Amino acid sequence: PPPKLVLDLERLAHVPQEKAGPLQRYAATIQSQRGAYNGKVLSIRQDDLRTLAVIYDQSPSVLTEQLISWGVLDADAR
Repeated sequence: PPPKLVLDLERLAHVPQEKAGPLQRYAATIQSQRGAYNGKVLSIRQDDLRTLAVIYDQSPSVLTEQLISWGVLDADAR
């Protein structure tokens, strides 16, 4: 059972939008589809990580490492 993929929306909003752009919009799209827009965090699907990976032309694991270093993802997602 893969550990949760919980995004820190606060920190994600603060990362240079030249790198976090696509991730920010992806997260906003989920908030829209869910109808839930207010919240400090946002848990996303394992599928989304694999989708995001492609967007960034990286392995899911390597994208995870980057997200962790941005503080957007907790170290608990390994």
